Amino acid sequence: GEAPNQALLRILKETEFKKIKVLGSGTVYKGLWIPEGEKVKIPVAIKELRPKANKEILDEAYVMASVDNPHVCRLLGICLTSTVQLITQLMPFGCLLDYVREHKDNIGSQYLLNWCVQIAKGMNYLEDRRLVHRDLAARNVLVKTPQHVKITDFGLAKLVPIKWMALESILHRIYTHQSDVWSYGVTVWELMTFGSKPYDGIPASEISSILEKGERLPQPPICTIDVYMIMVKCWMIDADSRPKFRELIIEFSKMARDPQRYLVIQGDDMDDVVDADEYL
Ligand SMILES: CC(C)(C)Cn1c(N)nc2ccc(-c3[nH]c(C(C)(C)C)nc3-c3ccc(F)cc3)nc21
Repeated sequence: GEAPNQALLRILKETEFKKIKVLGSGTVYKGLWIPEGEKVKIPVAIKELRPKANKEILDEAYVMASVDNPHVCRLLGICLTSTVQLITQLMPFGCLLDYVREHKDNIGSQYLLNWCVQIAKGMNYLEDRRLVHRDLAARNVLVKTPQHVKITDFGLAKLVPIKWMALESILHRIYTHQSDVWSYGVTVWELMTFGSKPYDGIPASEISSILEKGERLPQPPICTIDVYMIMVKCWMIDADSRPKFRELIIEFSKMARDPQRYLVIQGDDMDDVVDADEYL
């Protein structure tokens, strides 16, 4: 009744790509990928490890290779040199959490609402593929262009960050697609607050209890009650009361159609290069 995962895992020669710049510390690189004998150049992020966490990175690669959706990060390949190197599409504008901090005084309602739509789209795809993220958060969304974000970090993904977790996750390490909706709510509240830290200062030992008291994250200043309503439904203790990712797509799309009705915001060589999203 479960279908066979016929995703392909592509092994790359170290020959086939070049590092260019360090993006962070294993270690991730901006780099270019020339497929073998194809006359295309593909901007990539390359993660070469530096151990028995070799099991952890293969799980990520397994997951990343089995997804294909415009709002989830796909594996381009792996390279089994003396360390494991994973190759994936370069997300030029970094991670949405940093981006919303760096650009807050020029992010408008249309962008925020569209990010909410794209993230719900990605998350709904993971649901389709009977996949649970378990670590949805603003830090784990990357920005290809400002008009185009993708869900990432598939370490935790299955077929810790207490301040992002459904209550049933905090209590009984339970995890659903509805557990992910709760984290979707926190993520939106991150965006809606231009990168504020949830429950700032509250020690995470208390988080489980305050939520039992019925407390939740406050309504961000830019948020109409319509938007905040939606965030609050993602945080029902009754997980079947929370909204479905397909419904969040619909709701935020409705609003994206008239964004200023729903968010009130003061002031509304490189020759053969092909973007990964066009390399099939
Ligand atoms: C993080 C950044 C936004 C500042 C840099 N960055 C940009 N700009 N695009 C990116 C795309 C991917 C990654 C990336 N991050 C990680 C950590 C978080 C495990 C360290 N692993 C990978 C990676 C996963 C699979 C793979 F095949 C190749 C790389 N980083 C990217």
